[PDB]
Amino acid sequence: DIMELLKNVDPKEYEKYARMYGITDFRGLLQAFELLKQSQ
Repeated sequence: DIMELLKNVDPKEYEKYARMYGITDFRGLLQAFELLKQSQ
């Protein structure tokens, strides 16, 4: 669960997550952060 992991990651650290987990869809990560905001 990416979002669950992103709970421990800042919305400005989407690049860090991408580099660590090898994510090419950085926009999906940004959207995931927005989804977390909705769940918040």
